[PDB]
Amino acid sequence: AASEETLAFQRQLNALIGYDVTDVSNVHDDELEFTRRRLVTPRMAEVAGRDPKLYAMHPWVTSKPLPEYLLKKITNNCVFIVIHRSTTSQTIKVSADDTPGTILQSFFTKMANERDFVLRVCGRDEYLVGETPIKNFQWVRQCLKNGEEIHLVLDTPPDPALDEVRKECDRKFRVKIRGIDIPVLPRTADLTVFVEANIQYGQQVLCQRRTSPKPFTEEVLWNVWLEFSIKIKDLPKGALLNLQIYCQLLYYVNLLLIDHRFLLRHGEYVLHMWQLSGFNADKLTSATNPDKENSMSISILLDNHPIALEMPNQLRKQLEAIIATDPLNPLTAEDKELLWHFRYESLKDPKAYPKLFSSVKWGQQEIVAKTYQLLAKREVWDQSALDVGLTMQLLDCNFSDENVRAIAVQKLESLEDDDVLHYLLQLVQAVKFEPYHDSALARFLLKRGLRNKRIGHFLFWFLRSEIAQSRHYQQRFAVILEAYLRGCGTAMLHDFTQQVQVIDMLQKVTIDIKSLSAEKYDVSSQVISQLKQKLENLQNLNLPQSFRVPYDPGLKAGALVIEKCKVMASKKKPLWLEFKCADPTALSNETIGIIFKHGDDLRQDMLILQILRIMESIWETESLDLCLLPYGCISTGDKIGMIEIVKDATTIAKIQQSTVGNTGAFKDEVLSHWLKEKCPIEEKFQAAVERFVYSCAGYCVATFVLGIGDRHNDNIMISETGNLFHIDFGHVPFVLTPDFLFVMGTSGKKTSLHFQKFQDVCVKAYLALRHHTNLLIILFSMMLMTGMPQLTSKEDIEYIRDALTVGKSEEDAKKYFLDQIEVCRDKGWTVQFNWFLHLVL
Ligand SMILES: Nc1ncnc2c1ncn2[C@@H]1O[C@H](COP(=O)(O)OP(=O)(O)OP(=O)(O)O)[C@@H](O)[C@H]1O
Ligand SMILES: [Lu+3]
Ligand SMILES: [Lu+3]
Ligand SMILES: [Lu+3]
Ligand SMILES: [Lu+3]
Ligand SMILES: [Lu+3]
Ligand SMILES: [Lu+3]
Ligand SMILES: [Lu+3]
Ligand SMILES: [Lu+3]
Ligand SMILES: [Lu+3]
Repeated sequence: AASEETLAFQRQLNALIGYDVTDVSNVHDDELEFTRRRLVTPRMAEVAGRDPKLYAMHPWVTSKPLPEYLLKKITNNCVFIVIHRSTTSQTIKVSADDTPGTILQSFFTKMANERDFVLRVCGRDEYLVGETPIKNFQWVRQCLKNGEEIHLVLDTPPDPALDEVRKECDRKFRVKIRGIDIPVLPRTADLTVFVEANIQYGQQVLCQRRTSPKPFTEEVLWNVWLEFSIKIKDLPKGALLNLQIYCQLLYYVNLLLIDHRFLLRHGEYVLHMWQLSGFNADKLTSATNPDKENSMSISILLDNHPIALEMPNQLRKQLEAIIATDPLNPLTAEDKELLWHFRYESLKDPKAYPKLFSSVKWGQQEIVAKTYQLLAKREVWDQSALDVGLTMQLLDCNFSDENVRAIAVQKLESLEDDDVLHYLLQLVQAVKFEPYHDSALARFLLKRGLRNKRIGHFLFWFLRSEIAQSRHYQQRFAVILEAYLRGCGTAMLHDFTQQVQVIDMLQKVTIDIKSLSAEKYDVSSQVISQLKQKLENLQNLNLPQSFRVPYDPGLKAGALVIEKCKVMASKKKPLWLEFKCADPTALSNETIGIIFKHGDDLRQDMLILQILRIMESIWETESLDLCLLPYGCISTGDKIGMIEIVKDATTIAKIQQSTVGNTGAFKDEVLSHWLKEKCPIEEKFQAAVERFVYSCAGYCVATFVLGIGDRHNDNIMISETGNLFHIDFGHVPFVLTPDFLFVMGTSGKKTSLHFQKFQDVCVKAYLALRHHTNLLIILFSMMLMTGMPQLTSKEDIEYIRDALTVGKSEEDAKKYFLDQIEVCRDKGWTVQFNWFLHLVL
């Protein structure tokens, strides 16, 4: 039995999730339900312990110091803020150390609990509340950087009652391979086929056995016992039995040998397989293919609980040569032995943990034993200061051991909310490397999401993103999302519903509109009146009147402005939508622009954009502001999603087309001429030129390190404020064309004033990233493994190593980047003209 209401609840949950989590149709064990049942406690333990008030106003703060760029603009010890009562308003100087209370307890003495209000950000759902210095608020810091006033408004604190959560042996190992079955055969000359079985741990193969090659029929039997050299008692918790079909790898499937319950896996199994799209997180999944009618299946038998709990010389000082912090530097049998033999000496240094645990022989019970003793005393580690870079490497595909991974997650615990937001996307992707559905990392994410609405809002869209287009991982992520959705609150549950409703309706339009004309780029007037009408059709009584903007939670969107909506003259025929701001206190009339697009895999864009945000914080710790513009983007489904529209900005390519020919030979003057005219007032033009210098640099260094600098002009944009920024990330060192150089004041290839400033920044920016080589290397490799198709592991990943110029000394590095800036100088328009040709051919 089950209370109708409850049943109805779980019904909406699944609607939010985008998948039916109750489904037990696709599970060969009760790990999903078991997990779906185990998270209930940690979730309820979070809801109960959080402060309903601070949770309702989700203050966004940071405990870091104000970088030079920000502090300098405070050479007054204080700062003022315009407070809006009603249509009223008054300025009040305040010191950087004032508390939100000391701000009102003071503001009221100037006019004259009597003070039953709170400070919110005009036209935003952002509150300055709690025992924190106003200088430690994110909003404040951003206003400072963008030299803007801090317009706040007096209003009543939200009611926490809106967030209330609804009511509740010893012999060797062997496996019998019975056979492979598939309904339809792939018309391909008819080849041979054999099954490969691997015992795998942390992406390493411990033992491997094969069957005899037979003709590729539709039912191929073997009934052969494959015996491995490993002994049951030596199978580590978290090992997988990888089953592959070859002839070229065609299909694969995995099965955890030791289950969530610590029991060896016995029984007959019929496992449905994944097909190779043509290394990455997907090949590691324990999920089976749900397409049980069309998929290849393999049948096996398993039949044989256990698991359930002097100071060296120069030699050892060569161990330090190995601990060369090179994440992408493999280890030799010799290297590993050295590391393991001198274990305890290696333990006295955190930066060597990854290398040390990768020298462990996980396939030997007795050794795993000593490892667990080595961890028993985590002094050097527990006392060490957090290093995300080091922590992330311990969460990647190379480590399957729960305790090793648990210490990494232990360090994450130290992260303040603002830091959890910079790495959240990558931590959610790292869940794919966990051997079991329930893990310390799945728990950490659940918790921080339940404790802070901002993180929760994002955890939600990152999880949903994957649930929607990832068969390999959607079950595990749904169970994680459901557990979050049973604790976020009724208010958020409502917000999520309105947002889900809106995108589900807008993408339907996006695609339908795409069919009407996915061939010729001739955007007709009818397709346009068509879009409008469709929008009118929804605007009626279906489309939610208002909703929070998925990539910017504090912004509230209202009615669509049908008059400004259009279909862009782009291959993908993206929709360009504009909405009003639902908030009356909005200190402006500017609309909220959002592009909806079908055709590009926006998950790659989400990953690039977040990396970029991480670089900005790295540069901040060093007091540098490259003016990047990592606009919001959220991947909603397979090749579909939304993009934040950066206001009054244009493509660099379009600029060339307007002045000069839309096909002719690009001109230099073009860009600067466009800027001058865009912002007449000679005082604003100067500043624009200043932005263009730093932003241009920021992107050149950023894109260069990411191996993504060579792109067409059409994928680069500029604001009427001088900000340059790259866009539309689908997948010469970088783009620094004559027109860019021109804006900096440089004809031919000589004179250089602003060019001087340019060079300087690039270097200081480049060498600032090098101080974080290990962090950038695990991020770059995790990105490739979780967001790119079948990659060239370590090969595709060996690029960033050269780009960061590992080993080489700073000065030599400085010169290496300087030469890169030079290769562009000599190339000029050659590359662009070729890209144009390419789009022509
Ligand atoms: N973040 C943004 N801010 C403002 N305008 C944007 C943004 N992203 C894209 N655009 C606009 O959308 C257009 C690019 O759209 P989109 O990226 O969908 O094109 P595409 O056909 O997919 O790309 P390509 O052919 O270069 O691979 C440009 O005309 C640009 O002005
Ligand atoms: Lu169902
Ligand atoms: Lu059961
Ligand atoms: Lu069951
Ligand atoms: Lu059951
Ligand atoms: Lu405007
Ligand atoms: Lu404008
Ligand atoms: Lu405008
Ligand atoms: Lu484009
Ligand atoms: Lu594109």
